[PDB]
Amino acid sequence: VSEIKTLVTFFGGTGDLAKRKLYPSVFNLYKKGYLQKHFAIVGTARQALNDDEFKQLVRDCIKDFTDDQAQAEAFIEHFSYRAHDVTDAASYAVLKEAIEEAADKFDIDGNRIFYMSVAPRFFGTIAKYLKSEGLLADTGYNRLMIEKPFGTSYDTAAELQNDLENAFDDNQLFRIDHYLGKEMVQNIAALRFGNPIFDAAWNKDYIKNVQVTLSEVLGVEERAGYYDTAGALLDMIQNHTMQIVGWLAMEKPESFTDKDIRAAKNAAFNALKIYDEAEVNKYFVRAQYGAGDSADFKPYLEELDVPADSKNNTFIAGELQFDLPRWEGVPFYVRSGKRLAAKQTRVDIVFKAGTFNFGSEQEAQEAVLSIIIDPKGAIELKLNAKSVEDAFNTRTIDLGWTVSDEDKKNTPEPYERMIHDTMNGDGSNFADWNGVSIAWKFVDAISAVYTADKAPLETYKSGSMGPEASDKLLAANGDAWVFKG
Amino acid sequence: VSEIKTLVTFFGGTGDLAKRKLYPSVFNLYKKGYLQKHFAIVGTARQALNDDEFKQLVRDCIKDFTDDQAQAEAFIEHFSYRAHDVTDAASYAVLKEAIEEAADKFDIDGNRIFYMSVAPRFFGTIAKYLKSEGLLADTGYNRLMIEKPFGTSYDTAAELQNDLENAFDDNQLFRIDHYLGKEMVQNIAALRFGNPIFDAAWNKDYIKNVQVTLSEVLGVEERAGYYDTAGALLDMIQNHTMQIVGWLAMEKPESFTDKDIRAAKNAAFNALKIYDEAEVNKYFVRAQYGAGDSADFKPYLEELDVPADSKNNTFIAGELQFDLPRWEGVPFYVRSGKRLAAKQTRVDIVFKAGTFNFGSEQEAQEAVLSIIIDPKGAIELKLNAKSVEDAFNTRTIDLGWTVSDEDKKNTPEPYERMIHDTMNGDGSNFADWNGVSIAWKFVDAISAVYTADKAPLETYKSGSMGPEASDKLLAANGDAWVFKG
Repeated sequence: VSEIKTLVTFFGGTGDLAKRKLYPSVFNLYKKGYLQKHFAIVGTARQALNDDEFKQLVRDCIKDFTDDQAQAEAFIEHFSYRAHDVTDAASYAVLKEAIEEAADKFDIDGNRIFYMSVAPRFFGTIAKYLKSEGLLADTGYNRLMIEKPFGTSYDTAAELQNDLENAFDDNQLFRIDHYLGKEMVQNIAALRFGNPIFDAAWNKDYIKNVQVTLSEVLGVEERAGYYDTAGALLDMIQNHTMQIVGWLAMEKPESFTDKDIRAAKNAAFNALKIYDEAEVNKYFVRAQYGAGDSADFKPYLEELDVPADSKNNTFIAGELQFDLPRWEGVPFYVRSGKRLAAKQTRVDIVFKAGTFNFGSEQEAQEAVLSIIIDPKGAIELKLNAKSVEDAFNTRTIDLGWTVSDEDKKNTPEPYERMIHDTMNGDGSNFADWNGVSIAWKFVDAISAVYTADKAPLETYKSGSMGPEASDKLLAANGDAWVFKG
Repeated sequence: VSEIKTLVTFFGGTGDLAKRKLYPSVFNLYKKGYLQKHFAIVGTARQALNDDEFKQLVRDCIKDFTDDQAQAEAFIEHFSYRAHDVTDAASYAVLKEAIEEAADKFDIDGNRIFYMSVAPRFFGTIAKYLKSEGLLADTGYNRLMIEKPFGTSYDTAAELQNDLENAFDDNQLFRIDHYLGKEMVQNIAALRFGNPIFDAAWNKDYIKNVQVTLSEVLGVEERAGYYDTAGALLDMIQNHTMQIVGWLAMEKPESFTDKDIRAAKNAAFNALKIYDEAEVNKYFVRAQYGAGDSADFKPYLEELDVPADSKNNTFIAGELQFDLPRWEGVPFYVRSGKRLAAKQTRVDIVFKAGTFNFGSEQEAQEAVLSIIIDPKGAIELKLNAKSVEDAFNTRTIDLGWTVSDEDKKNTPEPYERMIHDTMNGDGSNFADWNGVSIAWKFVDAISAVYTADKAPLETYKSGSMGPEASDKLLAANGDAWVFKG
């Protein structure tokens, strides 16, 4: 494989994300051979660490993935560290020098990546300074990887965006959503555009409805401080869920390049219907988990650091609608929540049942294409066939496929994908501004009615699949969730 | 279950088919509760057997199909036997009498089924006398189950047809082909018409070619006497293969009633291209098996009873063409033979590859839907998805399904399915005159050039999938056998 020549600077280089996700990913790119001699990693944070202490930190964080000592040592010598106060303009001069020193040491020509893994208050500030203090390279590329969240409403986001646009063009910005980095999620376009039988049926004439489910068995754990102000709505729906929908609802692109893909996705989002108060009430459900069946499952209000009057949503179920011919009348059902029956990230495409009557007791039911993303990749197709009875009758059978052991071992972890893609300058698995702005516009309309408490807050017992209102939502259209736990 | 009131007479009631399959099947119908009290089975052959030894013959045969010995005995009590010579009109009175006795003893009002399980030469005769000697019931129905509808030649076949329509009404004729009775063959229509995504692609816009394979590992064994003049052409192609093609190539029927199904099938059969001499040479391959790698897999010309000059075909592969708008340009490849790599009856529908450019190393390949009929039922769908590599690329994966233990344990045997259907007077799974007629004309066109030795006789290693001329047939259209052995 060809060598990738880059200089990566991590803001927030001592946080857990960097320690357990980022460095090991970068190390993998090294093992694979993409990273060879012309590369350097400059870590930065507020604590007073130094080069020796940083290399040691890195060494410990990748010890579990090392083949041999020499390999780790060779890798480690490409890192350097600079303590740095993101608000201090002068501090940037120290960083600029570290970067230039590293660029000279390993002969790196531009190609800089700045990874922001710090509190979001600093996103705009760091951006402006990168330009001011002359940290941006004069040749090669300059790219910014921005960690979640990306604002907390359309306003904050737009504001963030405006700030970012001072030193970067939208196509150099890489907003991170690790679900877009999962292998199975990337199989969607292949399945659809690579098989005419599905490609031709990916529209309102064959699809009854689309279902997206991101369910977790865990509760609020120990992140109540942050979660209580975000809820399933901002933590799971606005970002992960919406971006998966984008892959599903997209129009057929001119070609498979990042530019056409985003264009194809943007056309769908532009057709997304934004709701008013009555509609949010009609099409969405918000709930909070109650007690379960064991002394481990406390109702949400009894969790650590959760205010006693909390009206936060730990579960959201809703219907999206697209004003594009392709999707006329096909509801996209979306759901995500904590304390549900199982851990599962999946997509289920329910096809309209056939009208040909066999004159049997059980006529043809709806076929279903299911793509399981988490916990283990699997694809299943529920099809109508003949029952094993004396009189002709139909039944539903499931053809299945699941990742092999070899598939698992060769699957790159999402952060490796993202970093590698950013190095290649491929925007295929990243959302662009148009996509993010629409998601915010859509979600704001919902939040607005929630904060004003203009919609019920349902309960559901820990261990189920949500409030009964969730089922009632699909029932109105003669639909039902295919995954029942 | 409802009790079925019927009287079934078996001509050839001491032959292998009766012993091994007919009797055990009727028994299954009894155990399942369809056959309760108002029923009788009258057997008949040349040999002078008495009620005791005949009942004993049935007992020996359903012995391993009985759980409770009591139900066995209770079943046995409904049988009666009469020695009878089919050619002597006089002895039909003995039969006629026996029939009436059993009818009055068990209170069966008409509803007679006559199963002709004897050599074909006798069918015409038995039919005429059934009407002549007044064996046909007064009230209820009268139905004929003809074991070998094709007869031994188009002429005799046509002749028998003549006799039958001049004495019986067509809805009383049940032309047998046990393959139509196989559970998986009956799933084909359910899969196609029961699923819009498949129903809509069942034509030339999506299908590249259809393959039908009926392979066997055994050689001629101890049937050289019959096989040497029949060959795979008459033994497997003319009958079983053709009936399967029928289910595949049929047009979409108006409804799922046997009348519309037959019309739909016939639209395909009448559109089948019958070949002249040049075309047989172009589209068909005949071959005879040579020695295998192992020891006792000797060449066909060395089997104990095969004449030195034998030019018999133990393998046929060919291309069928239907002149219907939905099948324009799609070849139907058929192959059947002895001493091939494995025992298998299956259909493989190859879909044209998509044309979407992913910009990958491996673009989309052809999807394939496979229906395994023997040894065990299975349905597989090879689809294009994403490979597990750093760069985006496609690969084919296989979604599969196979019959469960419960399914195969509740699956009726072909003969039970057929007898039951005849009782119900349902002709959907039986061959009709037009299909039988066409199959004959089709085959006779091929036999003519073969008996005139105007086409080559290929050789193939026993244990392989046939001569390479079989692969060349498909390669001419850029196709290849999916089943590799």
